[PDB]
Amino acid sequence: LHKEPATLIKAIDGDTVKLMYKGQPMTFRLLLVDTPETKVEKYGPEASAFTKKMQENAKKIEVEFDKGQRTDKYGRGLAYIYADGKMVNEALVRQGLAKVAYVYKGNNTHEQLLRKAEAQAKKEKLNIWS
Repeated sequence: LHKEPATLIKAIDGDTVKLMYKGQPMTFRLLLVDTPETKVEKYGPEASAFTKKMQENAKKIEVEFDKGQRTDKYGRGLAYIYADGKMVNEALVRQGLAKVAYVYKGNNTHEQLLRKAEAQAKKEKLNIWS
């Protein structure tokens, strides 16, 4: 898997963000995470603000596709997003603002990493695990 540059256009929700990738606007859905929905579930606005702040304040945004299918049925890209080297998917789970989702079409390179982060957020009874 390799990282590619992208530019933030607009954060839409805790699990979805619009990015300029290879010159064209595109909607990305964060791989392996399930965040409370804003469109409004409990912690939804917290998750949304977290994702937004983390990406708006970064110097560099990179996208990393996994080895499985790259887009869902709605046309959104399926990827791990990094903000200044830190993976947003992982930060959300670690902070207890998302649960790890079921592996989708072979996209599970970081499932264990995220699983570990979630167990810890759980032990700490953070946010969602409150």
